[PDB]
Amino acid sequence: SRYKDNRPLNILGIDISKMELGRYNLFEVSIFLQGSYLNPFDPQEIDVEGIFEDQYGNQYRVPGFFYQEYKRELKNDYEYLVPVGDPYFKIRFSPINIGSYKFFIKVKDKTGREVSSDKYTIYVKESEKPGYIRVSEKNWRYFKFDNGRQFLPIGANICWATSKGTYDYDVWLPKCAENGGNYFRVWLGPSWATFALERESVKEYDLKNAWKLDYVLNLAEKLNMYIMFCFDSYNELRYQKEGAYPYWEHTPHYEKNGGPLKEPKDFWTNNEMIKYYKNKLRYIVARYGYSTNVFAWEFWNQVDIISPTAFVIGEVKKWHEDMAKYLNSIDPWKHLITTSFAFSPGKPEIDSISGLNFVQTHIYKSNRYIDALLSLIAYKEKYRKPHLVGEFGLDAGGNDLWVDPNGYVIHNAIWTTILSGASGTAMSWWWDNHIHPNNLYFHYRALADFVKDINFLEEKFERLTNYKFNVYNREIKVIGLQGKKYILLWLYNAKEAYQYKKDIPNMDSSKFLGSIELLIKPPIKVIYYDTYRGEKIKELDLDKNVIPIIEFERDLAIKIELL
Repeated sequence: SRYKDNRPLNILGIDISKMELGRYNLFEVSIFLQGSYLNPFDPQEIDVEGIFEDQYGNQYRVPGFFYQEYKRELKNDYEYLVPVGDPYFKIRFSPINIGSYKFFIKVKDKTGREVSSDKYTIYVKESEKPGYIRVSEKNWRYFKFDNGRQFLPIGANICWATSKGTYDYDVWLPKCAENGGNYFRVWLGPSWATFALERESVKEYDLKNAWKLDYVLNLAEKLNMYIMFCFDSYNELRYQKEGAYPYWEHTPHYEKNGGPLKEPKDFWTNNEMIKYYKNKLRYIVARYGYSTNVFAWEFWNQVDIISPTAFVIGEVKKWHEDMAKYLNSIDPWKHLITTSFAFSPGKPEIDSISGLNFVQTHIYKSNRYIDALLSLIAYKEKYRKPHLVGEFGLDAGGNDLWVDPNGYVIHNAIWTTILSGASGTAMSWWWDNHIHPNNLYFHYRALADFVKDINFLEEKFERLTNYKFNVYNREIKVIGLQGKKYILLWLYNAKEAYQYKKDIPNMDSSKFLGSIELLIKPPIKVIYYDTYRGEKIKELDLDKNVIPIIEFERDLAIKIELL
């Protein structure tokens, strides 16, 4: 209990960030106090709250959180954080309505004593921010912002940094954002992770790592990127002898390391662990919940491959139901909630829970992965909620980077997923050793420029069917969406799409390869699109349902507009 206090509860100071701000922007209160508490991360020891009310009478109860300021520096190849000042408490709020708000601070400590502040008034003006990310009510396959515009996630996993820490995100995030990226995922466990909150303990949270997460979230805010926060990874509950990057023996949850658990199975039902996990969720909501740049709360990375001694499907299901209910109940902004599985088909008993707002797939497969992605997307339509292919790669032991230095595998997956009805792109691994050094961002820019001007929420898109190729010299296949106004096609050569040795491909718009006839009524306009240069190649008006296919090397995109 390094942060204990033993004085009569009193507020000693309050600082307010701004008195006027824009819709969905951060309003931050700093509270200096003394009191009696052993653990500032435990609301039973000290409970700080901000009570906000808009001019319509809506009220928000925002938990406060313990904070230490740091100043970052680089010591050669590692980030080092110098503490600045004493730690204190903060409230972070975001107004969803414009107009006036009133608020006050309340504090209670373990003695039962309570103190509070006077009431303060702030004023909120309109802003450009679209709001929080929600499931679309118009098409359950997709996400929207509160303002009704679509959110199509385009990005990759960017889950931790090197020892350079936040300085790596300074490099990776602007490059992603300038190439159409609006999404990434970070890990808040296991204890070695850049943003690990449970670093030394499951009862108290790491203020340096939390500060790094603030920094990265603030950078996302500047770049219009949206983050999935993964709270825990399976490694925490996997024994050394089980392999697959196990970490039980080193995790703070284990009794050997000061935690409450004798074995990982007890994580789901141990009363002390559940209490501390709820405190962690409260801390996460308090510190990050204000942010519209939090796309989703993800409980687990690959919960199915915790130790087999610990995976009890009914208990894991009940825990997800109960924690989703708790997290929603305390999150004033009701961010989306999900969880993930290593097994590509997932676990229906958990994926079907109403408290999980969207489902995911992880898949690492080297052979015929285009067909595997299409099959999994078709299958998970049964859930009638969005589907994110949250991890994707070859099954090559991490050698994707030397088998496919040009990123054709990523290329194939992002086109396949977004034109098959997934909520966004397949999310690659290998951000640090492949995507960045091989400069693969151009693949995402080309795809973003092809999709961004169509409202997917309103096209009534369906996986393409009812087509017939007429092609003689080759084996061409298609992944397609058919909508009320647009038909989006991705064509690929089955004999070239899975070979990765050659340089970037061309196309010849003066030469005819074959045709594809579709069940659509002319007249139509056809745009042919180079998926590597991200450029329109040719445009053609037609009064039949027969689309000529121009010569191309590897793959080609076609945008058809019904007139």
